[PDB]
Amino acid sequence: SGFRKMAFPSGKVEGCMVQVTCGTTTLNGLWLDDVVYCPRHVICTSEDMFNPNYEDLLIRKSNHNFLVQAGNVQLRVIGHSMQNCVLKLKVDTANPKTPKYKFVRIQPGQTFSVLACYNGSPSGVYQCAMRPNFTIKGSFLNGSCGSVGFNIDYDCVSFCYMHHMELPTGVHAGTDLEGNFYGPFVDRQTAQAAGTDTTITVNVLAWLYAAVINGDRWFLNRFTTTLNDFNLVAMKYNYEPLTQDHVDILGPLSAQTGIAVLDMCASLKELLQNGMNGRTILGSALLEDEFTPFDVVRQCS
Amino acid sequence: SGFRKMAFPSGKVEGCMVQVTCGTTTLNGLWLDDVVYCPRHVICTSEDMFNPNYEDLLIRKSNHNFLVQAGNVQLRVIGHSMQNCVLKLKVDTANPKTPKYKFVRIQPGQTFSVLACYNGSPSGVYQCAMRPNFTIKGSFLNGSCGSVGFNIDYDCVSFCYMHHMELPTGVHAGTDLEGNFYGPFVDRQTAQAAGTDTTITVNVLAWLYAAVINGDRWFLNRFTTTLNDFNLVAMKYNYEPLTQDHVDILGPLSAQTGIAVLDMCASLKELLQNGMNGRTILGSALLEDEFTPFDVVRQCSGVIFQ
Repeated sequence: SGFRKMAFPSGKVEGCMVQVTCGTTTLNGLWLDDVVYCPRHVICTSEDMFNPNYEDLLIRKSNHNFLVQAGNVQLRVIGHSMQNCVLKLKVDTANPKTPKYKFVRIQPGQTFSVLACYNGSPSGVYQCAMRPNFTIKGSFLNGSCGSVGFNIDYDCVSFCYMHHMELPTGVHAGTDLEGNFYGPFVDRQTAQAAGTDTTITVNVLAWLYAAVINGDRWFLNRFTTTLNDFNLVAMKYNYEPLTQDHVDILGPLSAQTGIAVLDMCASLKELLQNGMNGRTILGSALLEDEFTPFDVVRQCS
Repeated sequence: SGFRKMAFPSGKVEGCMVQVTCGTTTLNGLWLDDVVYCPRHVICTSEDMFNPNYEDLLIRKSNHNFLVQAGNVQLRVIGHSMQNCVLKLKVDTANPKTPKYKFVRIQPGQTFSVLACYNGSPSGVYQCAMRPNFTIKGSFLNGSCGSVGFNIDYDCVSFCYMHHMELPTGVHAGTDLEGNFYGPFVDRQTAQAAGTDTTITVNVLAWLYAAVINGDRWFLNRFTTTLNDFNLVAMKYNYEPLTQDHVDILGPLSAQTGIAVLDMCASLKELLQNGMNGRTILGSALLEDEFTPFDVVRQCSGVIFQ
């Protein structure tokens, strides 16, 4: 029993965190085999941050300019290649603590753990959700650039995110492990607009199934609705339209509780129109959407 | 920028997690040096749990009856003892991944990170707080007994909690790493219940300091209430009694935000009576009491303009 926001054990990822130093700019790096992945703006100083020419800034840099440090040991760079917004640095040692990794790009609505690092040392770990506008409700202080987002499938660490820049609107922009940014963001410290943040419909429906499993069920009603009728209300409260693919994902959650997918939608519809009237679901008065259907299965099986 | 509930990196604790099997029972063990610590009920059957006599039951058990697995590798048991509700199993190999450690007994209200484990394998990590009634609102299932709670004091892992059982309300109870339970609980299959839970005062205060730092300040007001005046309102809405030493802990946050400790209490008093009216603080309709001032300082950093 109990429903908690849970991060994946960060241990495997911890053995990959190094401190990358280029002149005055120092950030975090991901040491996988003999390659150190870090945001390309490590070559840039507090000067270039407004409008930097990355392709021209790399020209005035050599292997001796980069100072990769694996804790106490000072690794030596033997090659530099800038792919998209990430800088790949080849080193002498092919990391002994390398886990069975893979690089994937997470879709909006999906979740991952973030291991926050400061000066190459892991600080903490928390669970994040990629918002539909491609932003993350995170916590990044000065020196967290290079921190990675990941998922764990038994022994395989799937890397999906790397922190690059702090959004002025409080939010946080970053790239996948191949250097491609999420959303309409670039690695320049300029006024960037995040956009409109819609509530993930399928993640709230998955969270409602977890409340039923935990005994909390004061929100259950006799009403029932169809896909087209429920979607009308979704476009009024900033919610995503539920497709047939979303219903197929909510399979094991519907079979475990017993409540049908179309019947649960009516319980959600009444809580948005009327409200919660001071009562709480799973220890919270707000509809939580940072929990994918796979996150609910992982914790209730 | 930003403010999230954050667990400690669990890496150093994952290297100590083992699977402990005694007869039919399987739970988690904490392998520190050449000793494995686990809940002593692993030696009981479901039948023994109705009225266990752990001393006599441990007399009938020997080293061969304890299968300790460090993943797929097996550790030979060369000794067994009992210290309160924890079973200590001596093994033929010291753990190479043993970090700097100490056993501490946290007070209620304090926080720690939990590494939930199933059959010796870590599944996830979350940030917990010891509730006033000595229970924790965690997320444990069958196979989680022996999952540990900890804090990381820069290089030293302070182990403070071991999971033993779950109560009828879905809340969890456990011991410290010395075997002493937290609360009036016992490792016995009998009727037990958590009791009356209250809201942590010093923790809700610190959370309001963190919201001011992160922009949110619509809940602030020109009111100013005294130490004993606020304590009268606190016992009405189920809150902890605020002491002078509790206010001294809120010192760096008061000096950083420039909001006196009694001024934040006055703003909190209005939030208890009037409410939030739908408007949220840090994206939360309820007041959060799982963040101690120490966790807020650690995340918000801050500068005191002396």
